[PDB]
Amino acid sequence: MTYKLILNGKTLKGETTTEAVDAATAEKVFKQYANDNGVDGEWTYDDATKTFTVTE
Repeated sequence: MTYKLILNGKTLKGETTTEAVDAATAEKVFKQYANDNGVDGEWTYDDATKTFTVTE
């Protein structure tokens, strides 16, 4: 499945997507993505749209 990540950080804002077997795996990939880009916020995941959002 293809997942999307909406990043609302203080410095970085945008949208990307990832391909993953399930949401638990996309969540790991995205968190690492966020982490590597200096983002540290609150997360939500909406299965109805397959979207993750991180917000600082």
